[PDB]
Amino acid sequence: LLDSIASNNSAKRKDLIKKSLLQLITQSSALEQKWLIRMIIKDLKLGVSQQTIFSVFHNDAAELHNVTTDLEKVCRQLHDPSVGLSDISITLFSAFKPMLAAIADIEHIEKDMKHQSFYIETKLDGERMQMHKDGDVYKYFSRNGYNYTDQF
DNA sequence: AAAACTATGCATGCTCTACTGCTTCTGATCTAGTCGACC
Repeated sequence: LLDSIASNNSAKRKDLIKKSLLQLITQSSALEQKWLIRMIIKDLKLGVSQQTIFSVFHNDAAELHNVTTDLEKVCRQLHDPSVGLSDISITLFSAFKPMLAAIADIEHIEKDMKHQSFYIETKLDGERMQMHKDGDVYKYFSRNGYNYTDQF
């Protein structure tokens, strides 16, 4: 039902969205409808961190989610708790969580660089993107893993 | 010369086809607000 509603919103159709929501309402209880509303809004407020959920799911799941950024692969590969992954590293056509930068104090900057020469670069204002190229197959991914390939 | 039959013009009713006014449906435009994702 959620897939139908999302695709149908993407297709510029509202009568079908109304039908799907009506079916969900008619075939749900008050608590189920409340939870469904929370998932639609994309907030649950469970009080438990996503990192905790991933850790309980498998020993090495946060790293795999960072490298891949797709709940399907993490859920599929990490099924048997005993069986782990030998080596996890960036792979083609799979979004990876970008590496960010933290505030720095000009006074102790040299100390933060272990008293060694460093690189100074200009700050760029705009979107953060990553490009995957294999032959003439191109994929573009945004900061959080959304696919912007259609635009570019 | 008188009576009977028939012709034609007009009255009456009915039915059918333009034209004007009122009400309601549809389309096009504008204005206001909502949702996505990022920073």
